[PDB]
Amino acid sequence: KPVSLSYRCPCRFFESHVARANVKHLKILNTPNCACQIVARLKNNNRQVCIDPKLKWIQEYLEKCLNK
Amino acid sequence: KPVSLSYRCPCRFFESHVARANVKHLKILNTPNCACQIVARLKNNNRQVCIDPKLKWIQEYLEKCLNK
Repeated sequence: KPVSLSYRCPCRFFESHVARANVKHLKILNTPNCACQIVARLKNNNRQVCIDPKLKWIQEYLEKCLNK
Repeated sequence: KPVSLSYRCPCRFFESHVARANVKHLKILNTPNCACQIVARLKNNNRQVCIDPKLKWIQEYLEKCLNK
């Protein structure tokens, strides 16, 4: 469900025990008026969870996108 | 379908005419030996395509995740 919506953000609460080693990939949702919505899909036994860009490893994930 | 690869990178060819207004969400694949793999799924009739993190608006998309 890719919900591009404003003010009410798809992720109000975020998963905070997320580990990049467990994250298979990240998903950044498009919200016209919300902060960067980031989803972490975790490997095999876990589910897909929504997390927050406050997470420092998240920023590094995207830092890898930046200038390589 | 995010393929699990390393060193060999999933996206060797990337969609180049991707627009932020057309992207519904971005998906960053976790590669420990590739510097960021980004997928854009475009709105309504469009499909899912892989793009490159070198894209300037992409970097800004993630800048919105950077300290906010």
